Amino acid sequence: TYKKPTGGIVTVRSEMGEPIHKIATRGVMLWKEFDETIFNLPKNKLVPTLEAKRDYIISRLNAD
Repeated sequence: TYKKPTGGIVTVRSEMGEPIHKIATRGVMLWKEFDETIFNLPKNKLVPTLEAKRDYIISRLNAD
């Protein structure tokens, strides 16, 4: 559950960085995708990454 949705459940980090066991829904799968590609990034890389992705982020948030 750290790598991929195993039997319909998957691990996503909390606000604080604590692992939580959530159903691998589109919403939670978005969450896990953002943990890998956004929330891990350092604060000197975060904001220039968001503005670069702005389109893709808004389409997923609105959709999923």
